Amino acid sequence: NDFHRDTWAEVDLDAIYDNVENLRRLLPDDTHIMAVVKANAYGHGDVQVARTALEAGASRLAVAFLDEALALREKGIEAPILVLGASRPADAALAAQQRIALTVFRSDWLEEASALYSGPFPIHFHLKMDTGMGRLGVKDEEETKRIVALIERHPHFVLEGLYTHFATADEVNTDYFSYQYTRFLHMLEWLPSRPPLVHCANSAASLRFPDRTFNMVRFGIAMYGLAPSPGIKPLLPYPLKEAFSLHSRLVHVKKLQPGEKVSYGATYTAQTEEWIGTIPIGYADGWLRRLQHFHVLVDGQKAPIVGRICMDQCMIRLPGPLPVGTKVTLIGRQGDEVISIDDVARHLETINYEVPCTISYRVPRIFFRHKRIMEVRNAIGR
Amino acid sequence: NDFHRDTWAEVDLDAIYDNVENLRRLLPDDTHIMAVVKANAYGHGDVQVARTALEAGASRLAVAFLDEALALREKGIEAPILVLGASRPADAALAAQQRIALTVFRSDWLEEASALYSGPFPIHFHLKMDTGMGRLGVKDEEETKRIVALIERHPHFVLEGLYTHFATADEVNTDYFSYQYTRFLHMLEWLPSRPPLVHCANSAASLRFPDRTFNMVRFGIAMYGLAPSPGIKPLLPYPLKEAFSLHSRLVHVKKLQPGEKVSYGATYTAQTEEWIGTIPIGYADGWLRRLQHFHVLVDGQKAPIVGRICMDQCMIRLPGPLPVGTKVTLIGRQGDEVISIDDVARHLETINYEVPCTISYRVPRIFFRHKRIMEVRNAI
Ligand SMILES: Cc1ncc(COP(=O)(O)O)c(CNC2CONC2=O)c1O
Ligand SMILES: Cc1ncc(COP(=O)(O)O)c(CNC2CONC2=O)c1O
Repeated sequence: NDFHRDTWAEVDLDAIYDNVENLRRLLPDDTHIMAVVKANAYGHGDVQVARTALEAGASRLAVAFLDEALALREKGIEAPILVLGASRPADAALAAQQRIALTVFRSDWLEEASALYSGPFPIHFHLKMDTGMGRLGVKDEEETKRIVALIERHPHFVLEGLYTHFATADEVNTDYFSYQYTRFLHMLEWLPSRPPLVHCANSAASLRFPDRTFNMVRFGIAMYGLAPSPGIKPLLPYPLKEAFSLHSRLVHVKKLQPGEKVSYGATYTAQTEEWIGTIPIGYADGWLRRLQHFHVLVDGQKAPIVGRICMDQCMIRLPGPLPVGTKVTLIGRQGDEVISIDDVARHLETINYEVPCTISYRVPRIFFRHKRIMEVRNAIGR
Repeated sequence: NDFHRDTWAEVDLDAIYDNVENLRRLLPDDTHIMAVVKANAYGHGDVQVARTALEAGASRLAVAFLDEALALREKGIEAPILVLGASRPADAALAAQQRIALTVFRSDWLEEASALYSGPFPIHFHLKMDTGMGRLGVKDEEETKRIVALIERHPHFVLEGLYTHFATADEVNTDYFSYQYTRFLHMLEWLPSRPPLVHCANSAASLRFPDRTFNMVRFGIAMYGLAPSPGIKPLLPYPLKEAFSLHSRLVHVKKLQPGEKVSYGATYTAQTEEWIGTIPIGYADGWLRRLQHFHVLVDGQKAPIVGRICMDQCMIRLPGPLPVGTKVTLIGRQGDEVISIDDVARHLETINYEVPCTISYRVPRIFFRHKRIMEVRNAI
């Protein structure tokens, strides 16, 4: 695959292998790892991360909605995939044919699906319980038993799993975590029998309490080498390896005289004789306008973004006359200096999860494995 | 195509057709309209918009970088395309072969392209001048002459046009605008002969000063029915139709008791007996976390997003117990109420340009033309 703009993101797949393998070491052998690659693997490349995670010890994959699961199938992934979110009852036949497990949390969904499906493939369900997140999931005993009965009555419906999700597993203070875990324990007793897969842990819960994970963990953010929250960094068992880096190159260089203005709204004004560089990356690439007072790395040094950010490019003050084509690093390391996703996140005033997800389809992803380039993936490519 | 999640964007091509045809009426027969269709047509869909604009009166298209132009070509667009940004001298042969015009602003670029390309297709260049924007462009007299000379000197290099871009055309205060307009008229004299296409205007300057747009207007944001700025709104010649809307459906409804918490960090606490709905859209869809206190529309009413926004989902406080499957409009009209992209931008503390751009590849686009569903575009 190829790309024709000097702006690209690099994804280090060795880092992803390490982050997942260290977890395989940490957890009991009887506990499986479900790698969650929703949102195109948190903006890292769905099938590439999936292939790598399965190599390091993962056995299942999790995705947010049906299309994401189907896309993984079309690219040759044969491992089990669980759709964590909602789906249409009409799509039950397609899920069953493609061996995609579904999350279920209401009986009226099942009422509706028994009526539209009748074999021959089995559909594996994972009952979702709401123990305090308030998102999706059952909350009463009458509804829990209704779902289980409806599943038991259809010969092609199978209850393969049961799970919940924590809202504060990444907080140093475990008070709410405890209420939720205890509630899950109370809620599991409402089932006539334990299905084979009971899971509740996300990255934070499984890295902090490996013995409290039952038989399957849903590993996300930590797989990419990003800490679940600033709170728990020191509580992490093994060092995490950041996998995403973002780069560009100088396409224009020029010296300004005192008084000349730069960019939209002509916000910036040079005061001495300064060198301004232009890079081909803007907000349509996920490098949002709010980052106008941030900086990038040029030739081992910090250089500020100058003026407002444009849709496809932005300007930065240079230390002096640098050659056109000089590599600029937006996220990553250049010498002794480094800009991490948490740094960008802080400036954007968000969590690290939101940063790689926002780097758009427009930006090519170059995959590295064994310290060498594996493949290039340009979404708007030929 | 089709999609398997109840979250989708709707693009009204009729709106885009009207926005272009009205300008086509407002401008002189001699003047071309170059529809700016970069960034997947500002998140509206590149081919679908390019095609609609050409039908409405545009004769040319403009893209940001080479990959966006090659993408239009591969989808059947055969109209002229100008790359507004930079490209590699080594890709000039590809641009030529695919009939893509390139922006040029540095003499060393040409010197390099010349050594690499010998023929046989001609390459049409547009000389970009920097008149106070500080982005791309030539600034001195002898750099201009060197570029012109390098082009004149090569058998397959053709200078088809030259242009500049205004930094403050959307500003009521036209003082920096007049400085740039004047600088341009002056720099045009460093050229021996005025090329066939001279352009300077973006949506703002073309709708504000249509006669001072030489013979080609680059039409962007206004094509999509969005004003360049809130200040320019009551100075525009015709009403713009908004083309983009975003929708979802309730996938869960439940009643919460007081003291019960919602979402990450448990930052929302139910105070009364509330009905809470879950919709399948989150920040990976471009519905950023910062929209946490914003109102969406459900059943003709404003309903707040309650608790933190997740990667693929978020919750809202419902007026009452509504059925699962109820349509929620995030951007658009629900009977009496409307949420415009300008409203979303206000809350995100940005400009409308950024909003449809941010809604991701994950969200399907459904197209309407002649008041009927024309096409569905699902990226994954
Ligand atoms: C049901 C479920 N399990 C596991 C995960 C993995 O979480 P981590 O990447 O922190 O290990 C998620 C992510 N869902 C997200 C993430 O952000 N918002 C969400 O709804 C999830 O929804
Ligand atoms: C060279 C060029 N011409 C015309 C346009 C159209 O602008 P309008 O949408 O206001 O009519 C743009 C968009 N450039 C933008 C828009 O936002 N940031 C940019 O760099 C452009 O870069």
